[PDB]
Amino acid sequence: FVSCPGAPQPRYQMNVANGFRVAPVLGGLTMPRGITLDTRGNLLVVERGRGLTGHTLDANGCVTSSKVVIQDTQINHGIDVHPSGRRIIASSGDIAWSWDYDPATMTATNRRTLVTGMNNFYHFTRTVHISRKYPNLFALNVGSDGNIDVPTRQQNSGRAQIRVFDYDQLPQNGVPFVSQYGRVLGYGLRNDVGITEDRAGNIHSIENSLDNAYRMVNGQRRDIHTNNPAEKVYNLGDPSNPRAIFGGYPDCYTVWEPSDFTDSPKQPGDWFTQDNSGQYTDAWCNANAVKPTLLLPPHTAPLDMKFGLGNDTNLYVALHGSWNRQPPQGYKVVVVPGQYSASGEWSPTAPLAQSRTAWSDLLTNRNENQCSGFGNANCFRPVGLVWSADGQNLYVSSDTSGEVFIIKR
Ligand SMILES: *[C@@H]1O[C@H](CO)[C@@H](O)[C@H](O)[C@H]1NC(C)=O
Ligand SMILES: [Ca+2]
Repeated sequence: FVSCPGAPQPRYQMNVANGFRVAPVLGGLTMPRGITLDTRGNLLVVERGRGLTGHTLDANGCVTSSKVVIQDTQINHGIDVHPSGRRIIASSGDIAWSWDYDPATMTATNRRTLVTGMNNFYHFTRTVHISRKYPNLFALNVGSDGNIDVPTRQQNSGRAQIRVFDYDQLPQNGVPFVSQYGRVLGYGLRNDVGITEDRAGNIHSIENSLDNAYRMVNGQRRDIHTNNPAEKVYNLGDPSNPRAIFGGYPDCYTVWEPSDFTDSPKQPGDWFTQDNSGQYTDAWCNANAVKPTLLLPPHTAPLDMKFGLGNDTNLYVALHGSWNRQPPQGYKVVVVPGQYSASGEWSPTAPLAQSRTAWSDLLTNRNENQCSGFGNANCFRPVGLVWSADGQNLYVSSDTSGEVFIIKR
């Protein structure tokens, strides 16, 4: 394999790990965000500002036709297909809806309002993940309204958190996100756009963390934002038994670079607070917040993640790239090694404190330090991931370049 019929050349140089090939399958798209495959293996793409588009594939995974499945200018990121193949869920910043779906024609009908009231203008994506282990359940993310959204200390804020809803008991008129119907799976999660599940059905989420981090040292604010805090994954466990795991936001953050803490011995993965004073101290965080399972580099902006299939026991993560770092970093897809327990729970191979060097590049730009999150990007910016059912093809969207790629084994 070299390329797909009729497909454009890539907008930017693209490097993929030895053993794989990459090529565009689509270009000229409108802000492609979340992507998935339906039960016929068709590609569905949220083109933010246009709607959900559907694309039939050939034997090589290349596109043979394109249509508009949902004509809607508000759906902005989230998409998932129910395991039955006959229902889809997609969301605006404010509302999650379902549609009846016919994969034979890629046709969505009978829009139904599920969950309401979620809008904010700061973190406005509403990731959807339908549980495969419990197909009546679905999770929705609402990120913080601001860098440091103090009300998110409370679950009932409705932000920086993931709730799980029982579709099969959901009122047909739909319900507010903050309601008894939305069981809090995790809160204190600043912006957890990527959500997936392991073979045991545990929900794993990944986070975009704090901007412009500082640390108070001797009553003076020390800028530590270049290399802190870490981006990070949480294992939120069983969505049929939600218990409101607290991830530490808006007070507690995760160390990436210990050297920045000149008066406090830290290791990667430890908690820190910016002021380390009052109630919400480093020690308070250790007693009251649950640690992540793995780290990724500051500001790299994970937006999706997916486990490998078949023989592959890795985690794959789309890093959209930074804006709040110089030089910039991310703008890639990475691989995190892991393993499954006897009952199917995924964990990383590296200990948390050793995880800074555990991950590897899969798909990269020419030079991440030449990319930018301000002005022209000069780079593709990964958003969404999905594996083909055979585990042989990994699709990757890039919103700002209008592209979807195929990575082929
Ligand atoms: C998975 O199997 C393929 C052959 O089908 C092989 O080439 C590859 O080494 C295997 N990978 C792992 C991680 O065992
Ligand atoms: Ca950030």
